[PDB]
Amino acid sequence: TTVDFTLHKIEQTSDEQIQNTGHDLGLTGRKPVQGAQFKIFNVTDAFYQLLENHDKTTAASMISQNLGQYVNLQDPNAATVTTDADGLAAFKGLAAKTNGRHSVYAFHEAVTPQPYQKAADMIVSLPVRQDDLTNIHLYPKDSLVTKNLTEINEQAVATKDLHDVAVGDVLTYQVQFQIPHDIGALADHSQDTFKYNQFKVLDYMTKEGLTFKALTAITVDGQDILKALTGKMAFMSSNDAAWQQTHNYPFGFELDFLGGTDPDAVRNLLTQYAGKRVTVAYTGIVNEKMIPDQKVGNTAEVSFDPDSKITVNGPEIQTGGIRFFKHEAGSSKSLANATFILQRMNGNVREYAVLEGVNGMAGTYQPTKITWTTNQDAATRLKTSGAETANLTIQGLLPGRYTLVETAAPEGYEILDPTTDFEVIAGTWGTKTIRIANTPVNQL
Repeated sequence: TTVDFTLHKIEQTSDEQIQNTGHDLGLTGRKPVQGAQFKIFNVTDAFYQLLENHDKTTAASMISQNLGQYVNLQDPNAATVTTDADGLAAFKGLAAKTNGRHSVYAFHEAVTPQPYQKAADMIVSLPVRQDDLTNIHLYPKDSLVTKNLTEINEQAVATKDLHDVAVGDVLTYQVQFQIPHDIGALADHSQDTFKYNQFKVLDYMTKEGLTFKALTAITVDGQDILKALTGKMAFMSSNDAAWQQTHNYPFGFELDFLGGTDPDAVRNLLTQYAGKRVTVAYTGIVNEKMIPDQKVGNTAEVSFDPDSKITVNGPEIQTGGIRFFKHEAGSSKSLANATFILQRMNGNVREYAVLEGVNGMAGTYQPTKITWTTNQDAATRLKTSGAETANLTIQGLLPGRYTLVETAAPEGYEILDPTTDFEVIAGTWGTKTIRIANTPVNQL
């Protein structure tokens, strides 16, 4: 006689150990995972062979840690099923007994969909007994790899796929993933070498806009393991010289836990938290190369060998800007050296823009940071160039309502419109280049 195994693949986003009873748990309200491919293997002979020297929990553990040691995972006759849209996948008609013993079956996730890490290789030793079960329901868990932007200037923010930023903003990002359940295991059929020799986390942006600041924390099970790890693991950022040697990305970092000077101490630490969720957090600074009309996302790649990776995309960021064309009234003649300050309202209070890193700039202003002051004489005096289509541009601005205040006309002219109210449109240069006239004075 036989038994069926019904798998219900589900998403894991946290630490948990749901003891599989064997029963159907109805509608659990968990998110299913589609496209997971499972193989099944009869490990009965192998299990009872081990059961001579080790107890059942230990024997089961040994096969779980090193399943490829006990079965040929590459077998073409090994029954295979892929999980449907409801997470469902069934192996049917498996022998309930094998060479006179109650059968023991192993399950291996051969193909894990993006962006998930595999369910641990599970084993089921029969029977599962009724007060036996013919259909045994299992609930294998795929750990979702995530990347989120969590804070801006050390303040929490709503999780969005698109954020509006200002130059000088410090962005906190978090990449989350699972330490493998078999991280500490040795390689299949090798008593001296290890199973994992690479635990690489590669975060990068293809477009300019961020400067790497710091690796802020590495958390697991509410423990900051960054201190214990540091020096013993490989790490580099785009601020380092040897970044450019392997990658040509503007921004990023590559963190290998097992690529450092002391992989074995690291592996030992990781083994204490095997199966648990690690948060790697880091800060970046929005810089003068962050331009409008340009969404800029990052990508994180978790990999345990050269030939595969779990890839995930973080949110995009964008910044605002504005163009003005200061001209002679009644013509397209561009007027250099007209003077403005930038104003916004904060409640019913005028604040004025102070720009950092803009000595030497006239016409195009691309600051490293913008702060705001109620002292109007401290405001950065912006000057126009003689350029043809627009002779005053500002970028790195949050969207919203501003006023360009003309504080001095260019020589030979008088101010026509002192205040010029305008709007920064999120992520763009704005609807149009705003024209500002100055009237010439017939000097004698």
